[PDB]
Amino acid sequence: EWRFPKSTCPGRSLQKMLQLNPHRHATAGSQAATIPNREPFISCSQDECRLFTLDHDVSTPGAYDGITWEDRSKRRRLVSFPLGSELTLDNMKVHLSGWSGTACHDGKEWTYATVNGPDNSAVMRLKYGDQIRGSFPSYANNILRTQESECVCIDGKCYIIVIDGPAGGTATPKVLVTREGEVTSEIIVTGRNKMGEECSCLATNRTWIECLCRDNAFSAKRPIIRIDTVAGTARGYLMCSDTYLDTPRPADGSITGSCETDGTSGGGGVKGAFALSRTTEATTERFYVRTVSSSARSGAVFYKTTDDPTESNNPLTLIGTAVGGAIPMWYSFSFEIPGKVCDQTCIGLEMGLTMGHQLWTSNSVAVYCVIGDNLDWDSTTDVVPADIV
Amino acid sequence: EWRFPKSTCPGRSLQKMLQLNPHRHATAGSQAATIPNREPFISCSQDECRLFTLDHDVSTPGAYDGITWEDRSKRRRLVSFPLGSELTLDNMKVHLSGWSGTACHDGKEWTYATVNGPDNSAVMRLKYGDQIRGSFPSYANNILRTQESECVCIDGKCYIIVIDGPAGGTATPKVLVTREGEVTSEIIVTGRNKMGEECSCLATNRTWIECLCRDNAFSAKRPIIRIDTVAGTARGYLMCSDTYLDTPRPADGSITGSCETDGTSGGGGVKGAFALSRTTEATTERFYVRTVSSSARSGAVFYKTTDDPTESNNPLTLIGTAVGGAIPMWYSFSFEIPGKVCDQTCIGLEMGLTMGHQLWTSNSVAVYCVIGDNLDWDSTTDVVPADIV
Amino acid sequence: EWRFPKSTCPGRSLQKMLQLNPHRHATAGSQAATIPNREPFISCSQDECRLFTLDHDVSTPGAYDGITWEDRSKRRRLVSFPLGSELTLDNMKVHLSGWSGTACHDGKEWTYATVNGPDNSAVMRLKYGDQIRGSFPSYANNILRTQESECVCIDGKCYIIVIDGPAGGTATPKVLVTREGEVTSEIIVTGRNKMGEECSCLATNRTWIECLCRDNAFSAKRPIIRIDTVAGTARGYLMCSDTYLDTPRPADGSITGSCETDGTSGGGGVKGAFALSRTTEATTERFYVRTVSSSARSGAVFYKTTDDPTESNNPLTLIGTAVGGAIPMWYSFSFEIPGKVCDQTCIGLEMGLTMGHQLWTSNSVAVYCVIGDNLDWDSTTDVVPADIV
Amino acid sequence: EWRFPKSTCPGRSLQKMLQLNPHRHATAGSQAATIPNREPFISCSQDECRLFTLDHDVSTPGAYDGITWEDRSKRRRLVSFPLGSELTLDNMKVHLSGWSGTACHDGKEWTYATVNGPDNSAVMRLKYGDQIRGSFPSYANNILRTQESECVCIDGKCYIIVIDGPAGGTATPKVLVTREGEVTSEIIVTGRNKMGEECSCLATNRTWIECLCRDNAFSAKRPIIRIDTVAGTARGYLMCSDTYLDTPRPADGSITGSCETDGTSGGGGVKGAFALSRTTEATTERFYVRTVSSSARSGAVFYKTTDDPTESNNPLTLIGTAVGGAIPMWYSFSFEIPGKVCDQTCIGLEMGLTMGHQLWTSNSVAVYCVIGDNLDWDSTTDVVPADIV
Ligand SMILES: CCC(CC)[C@H](NC(C)=O)[C@@H]1[C@H](O)[C@@H](C(=O)O)C[C@H]1NC(=N)N
Ligand SMILES: CCC(CC)[C@H](NC(C)=O)[C@@H]1[C@H](O)[C@@H](C(=O)O)C[C@H]1NC(=N)N
Ligand SMILES: CCC(CC)[C@H](NC(C)=O)[C@@H]1[C@H](O)[C@@H](C(=O)O)C[C@H]1NC(=N)N
Ligand SMILES: CCC(CC)[C@H](NC(C)=O)[C@@H]1[C@H](O)[C@@H](C(=O)O)C[C@H]1NC(=N)N
Ligand SMILES: *[C@@H]1O[C@H](CO)[C@@H](O)[C@H](O)[C@H]1NC(C)=O
Ligand SMILES: *[C@@H]1O[C@H](CO)[C@@H](O)[C@H](O)[C@H]1NC(C)=O
Ligand SMILES: *[C@@H]1O[C@H](CO)[C@@H](O)[C@H](O)[C@H]1NC(C)=O
Ligand SMILES: *[C@@H]1O[C@H](CO)[C@@H](O)[C@H](O)[C@H]1NC(C)=O
Ligand SMILES: [Ca+2]
Ligand SMILES: [Ca+2]
Ligand SMILES: [Ca+2]
Ligand SMILES: [Ca+2]
Repeated sequence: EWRFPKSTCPGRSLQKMLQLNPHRHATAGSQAATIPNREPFISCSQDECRLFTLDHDVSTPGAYDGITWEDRSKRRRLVSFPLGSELTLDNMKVHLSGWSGTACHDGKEWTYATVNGPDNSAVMRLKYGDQIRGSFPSYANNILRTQESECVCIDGKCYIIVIDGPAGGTATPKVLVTREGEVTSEIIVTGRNKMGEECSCLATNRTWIECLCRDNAFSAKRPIIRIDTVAGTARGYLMCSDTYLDTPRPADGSITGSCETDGTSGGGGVKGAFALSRTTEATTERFYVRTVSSSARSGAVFYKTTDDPTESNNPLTLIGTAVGGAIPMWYSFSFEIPGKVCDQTCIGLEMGLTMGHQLWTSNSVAVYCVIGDNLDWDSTTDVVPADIV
Repeated sequence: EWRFPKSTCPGRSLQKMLQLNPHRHATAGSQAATIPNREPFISCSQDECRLFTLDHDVSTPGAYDGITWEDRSKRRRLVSFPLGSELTLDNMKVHLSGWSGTACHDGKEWTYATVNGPDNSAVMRLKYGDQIRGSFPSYANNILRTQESECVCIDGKCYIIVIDGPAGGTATPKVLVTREGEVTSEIIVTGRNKMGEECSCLATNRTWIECLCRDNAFSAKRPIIRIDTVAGTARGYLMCSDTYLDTPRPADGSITGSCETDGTSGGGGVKGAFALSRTTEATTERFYVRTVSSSARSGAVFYKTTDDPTESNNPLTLIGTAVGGAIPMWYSFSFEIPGKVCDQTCIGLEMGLTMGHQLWTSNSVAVYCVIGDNLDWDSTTDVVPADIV
Repeated sequence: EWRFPKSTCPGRSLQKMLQLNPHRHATAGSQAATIPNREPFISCSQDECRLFTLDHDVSTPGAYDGITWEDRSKRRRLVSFPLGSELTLDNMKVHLSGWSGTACHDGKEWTYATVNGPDNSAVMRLKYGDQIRGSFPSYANNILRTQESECVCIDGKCYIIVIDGPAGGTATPKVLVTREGEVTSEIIVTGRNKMGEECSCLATNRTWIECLCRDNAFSAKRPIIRIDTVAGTARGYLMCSDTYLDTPRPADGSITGSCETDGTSGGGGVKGAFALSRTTEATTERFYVRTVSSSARSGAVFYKTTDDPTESNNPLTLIGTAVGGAIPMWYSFSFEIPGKVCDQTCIGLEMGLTMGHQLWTSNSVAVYCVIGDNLDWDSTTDVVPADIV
Repeated sequence: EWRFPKSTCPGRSLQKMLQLNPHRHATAGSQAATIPNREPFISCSQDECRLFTLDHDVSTPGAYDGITWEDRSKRRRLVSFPLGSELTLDNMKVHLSGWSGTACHDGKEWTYATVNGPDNSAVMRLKYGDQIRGSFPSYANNILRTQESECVCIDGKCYIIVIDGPAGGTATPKVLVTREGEVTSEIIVTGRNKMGEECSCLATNRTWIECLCRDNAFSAKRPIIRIDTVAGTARGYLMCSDTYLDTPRPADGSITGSCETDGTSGGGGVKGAFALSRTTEATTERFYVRTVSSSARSGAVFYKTTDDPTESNNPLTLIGTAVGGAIPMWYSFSFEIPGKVCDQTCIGLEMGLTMGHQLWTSNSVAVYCVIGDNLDWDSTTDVVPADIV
């Protein structure tokens, strides 16, 4: 009946599943209406996986595709594609207008959620199947926004992280608890809770969720939020490892102080992701990504640890380079593939493609999942934005 | 088994679901065969919603797309798209040739109905699943025509409003009662029944339907038709509110006399729509749309009331501007999304796009549904017809 | 379980269902890969109807589409489209290579059949679901060929008419009896059996089939073949009505002699079609089509009769002009839409489109079904072949 | 429940099913994004057949399609199409990144497998449904690679042939045994086991599999591998017939010595295929293909035998020319169509299309299945690579 977390399929590393690269088809002579997009992610039901992303109501090539750099507008929608379909106009399915998104399947229906509206009074609407069942207004009146990756559903209830407030300062996240798309409760995030953008969330066992977020103001350490779905509580932490996962970031280990010490820099950031191995009782290993560059959104490097990331300052263990440092690499996202026997967690990579500041902007998506013992290969795009017509 | 009206999902306002904007993809350099169309509407089964519209047997860009301004021809067909698929040639499904349309799902199969033929001897054909099961000839021999929005099915019977006669004068509507697409009875509309074009109809409780129509000859007040499906009776009214919903219209409240008093102007009009909240016994709130302009089809403004619209002359309560007054806004349509637990009603907006008189003509469709407490955002097209190639 | 003929849905005339017109989208500026084709027909299961046709392994516009006039080649395939999908490359489903085709659903699976090979040693292959289950070699070594319209399945067995031999002389048709695509018997056509091309076949009651064919050598009267599926017998007749249905043809009634008298002319011909009303015991009315012109394949006119067409020389009763006489009109085909309550028969029209002799060739398909009391409207293409790019 | 081999449908020859020829649509004026590809094959479930192939993350026409000659890269993916859909961008489904592929349905889910990574440390990943369940690293560190045709599943276990090592020398194949995509055992190939590339495998009865492979270093005779799935053993043989099936090859019968004698030449080769007739206990006839030319990959000729191909040096019996000798013909592949009553085996043909050395490269796929008594027709492409735009 309801989706719930199972023990994960055996795996000790990350290996490539697939890559979608629609703008390979947007060169001179090509015959395709490709869909430029940003903030992509994947979510799955027991029947299918889907690539969700935020579009711009436009295809490339085309005269209107110059707006694709914008973060928020009346054009953007949460749309999706069967996973493995290329990102073309005829493959696209529009779910909700809006400029920040999440989605997740509870075992019976999809919940889709976007934020729509002006920056000072935006509204999250939640769609369950075909109906808008939930509505959640801005509480801080400063760009209400959500994860840009899948939410987590356990036992008929789905858990969505939202935040509202200055992107350059204190902004308190909330956990929304939904049932059939209706917001039935809010969970207050206690502890280290002054930031937490764009959380990537995975169940750590049968009843707990862990979210890896972005602190856009205070620290190059990533916030971690843990949700006890049985108690209905959530607590914020700061990831303690010397291997800081955000971008930009200082040199590894150089932030002096306790685990929850911010560090001197910390302005800016990027959405990050992780994957894991777990039993029904505990997470046994975590897999992390960060950029190659400590200053720019370029490259992707995988790491792993069996330590508790909220407690240990130990460096993470190098797995290897999934995207070379010369290649733009922007957001990354967690997702889980539910199975009949075991579940599997994965990391997707937004390999960014852009002509420059306030010019055409999109991406290619590469997907790596927890399986095997060593990284198999790195990913490239072989797309030169100058060639996009 | 059969579709029947349930109590609606909680909601106290209208908020945006999504928007389809196919001709964003019809600019220079684009690679899409988009489908120019007019009179769009949405209807849903328990399995899916579909965007229905009347096409012109042509895609844009293309040499033949200059006929898309025509109301009636041998080219037009009732076609549909899965709701959320963009309006492209490969996504299109053709149901019936004809130039006026309606469709509705009874819980087992779709009923599709169009009027086809010459103006003086047109025939409505009704298709149930794959078979043409019903045929209804013109009775006034002057453009037999129907709702341009979904019909309503209750307990295995569907209810369709048709009209026939001068668009500039008295034309008596009829309610057709269908079963598996066969016209099994006609219901005579009593009361205020001298007009009633393009009705948007929704169940007001378990057994009654209310239709909001267009009086194209006599009044800027919209006719309302109520159907008792158990008694098999229908009565026409004139909407009494000082907030007149048709376009063009005089200033609010300025029509002197009783509720059913026509007013001095009233020539012309536009299809209108409403949505509602209801229990199994009664409608508890109604939501209405009209243009911003009192003379031109531009803008869309939402209103609400808990009054009986056939009795009270009270002004409606302003919800807000869904489409700015500088933006063309033509037809609007009601539809209902059936649910396993509750039903939901919505308003769709035909945001018109045209190069001018007897030139290329189509639209973008914006959808708002009953949910939340305040209007979230207004809709734009960002399509300049001059840019369509 | 198995498909079998039911009594037909009430109807006393022919009225338009829909029209597919893919090459409306093949003009300058258009963005569609349309599928030029000839010999189209429709067949249905209980789940869906499909438009079948013979393609040329090419789309229009395109450099190779100049071969589309050819009757037979190594390029042609039996392909199909969900009925109502337009005839574009992405909508197409290829079933079997070959240059003469038929298909029919037995209630469990599709049987598809084409003839493939050189003119003097062609082979019919029959595909049941995904497997080639049947193979039937040429017996007269002179263009083995079949109906170019749907076959008929009753009680798990399907009935296919084939012919082999000179198109300008005596060629004896055979009825193939298939089960799961395997040819399990051949039925010898007795009686008037010296010709019978391209039969359009419909059940006349629970156990009999009637086929309306083309005599390409001897007569402007159409051969009729009746199959008793219980006895496993088939007999050929010549349609007796003074209203001769083939093209070219002499003036009505001018063939002197008995019903089976050929008449002096008779060379050439065109595939024809009919529809009917029936109970489980008998056919109660038949509907026929022929061209407007008695010398050229132009126009389509509908007729009806309650007489036995193998016995009565009475003129048929005029229903009216479905396609004006200025419009090319080539093949027509019978098909049946099975229903849960009643079946429905229909006639489809190949409205031909061509640039001329040995130049680009295709069509638009218009569909009329048995329903209502009067013809509703005639069909046009509004496609000028000169405009096809 | 589980797929297992049934007795095959009656048939004594090979006859054409269908052909897919996407680049017919890639000429001047065309409107299609076609998918250039190599190493195509077909695999089927009980629900559908699919055309699998290895793409290049590009469509034709398009600026990037010049890489399509490459064997291995970070661009290639195992993708598939419903069998009968043409090979266009919107029809494509991406399964796994990688440059060598196989896939097979076990009755419940698809197993897809590709090799990904650098030549010296490639990794096979196996995807079962939506999850990566298996991972198998290179064991000889020299282009780990697999069949380029479907694997075989029997009783819930699937059998995949892999090889690793010098393509110009001794390279030992292994049989991987998978369950839900997990590699549960490896079977050592005994006997004649020093080579065995790109095996085409079919069940020979209820519990045994036979694979026809390519010896790329030592012999123009094809290796044959037989797997006893009950014992879990596999043995390699050399095909003994005087009719040598590889290309290039010496004149028939001219290799002096025993069945397992290599012969003096043998460098190079091409993937080959066979089909068969079988009961539940034994294979009763085998059907083979080889090129027309003994030196170039051109033409295709069918043969048959009732002898044991590992024992008898008798020449095979000529069936006939399926592809004329002037037409490029590269890989061929075996596949089986499972049925409710009987199974059917087939041979597919990669009719190669290329502009030349290190230039644009793709193919057309022709399919022949075991049915009938004589070859019906040969296949052509009628594609001139010079015309591809
Ligand atoms: C202003 C707050 C930002 C999040 C920390 C901002 N989010 C939204 C909803 O606008 C993101 C940020 O500006 C962009 C990025 O860092 O790449 C993407 C952008 N995200 C979206 N456009 N959805
Ligand atoms: C002449 C009667 C009119 C309805 C009041 C007319 N309806 C039809 C069937 O022609 C509508 C009207 O002329 C147009 C409009 O007002 O926008 C649309 C147009 N509707 C359609 N073309 N379907
Ligand atoms: C030579 C015998 C003819 C049938 C009487 C011929 N049939 C075939 C299989 O070639 C038809 C005829 O030449 C053409 C026509 O009359 O329109 C179509 C053509 N039919 C097809 N090309 N499938
Ligand atoms: C180097 C080993 C070769 C197999 C014997 C080589 N295989 C791979 C995985 O590269 C094949 C060979 O080079 C090409 C051919 O012979 O056509 C195809 C090519 N196969 C693929 N590109 N998948
Ligand atoms: C999941 O983990 C949390 C934190 O370690 C623990 O309190 C809880 O009991 C665990 N749940 C189960 C079902 O073991
Ligand atoms: C629906 O409303 C009508 C009009 O108010 C009323 O007569 C009827 O009884 C109601 N139906 C139900 C089931 O309450
Ligand atoms: C169908 O019609 C034929 C010919 O008139 C007749 O012989 C047969 O009995 C009929 N079948 C049934 C089931 O009535
Ligand atoms: C299949 O064939 C092998 C080899 O001939 C034989 O050993 C085995 O018994 C056969 N299996 C069955 C089920 O007959
Ligand atoms: Ca930061
Ligand atoms: Ca009016
Ligand atoms: Ca004739
Ligand atoms: Ca060799």
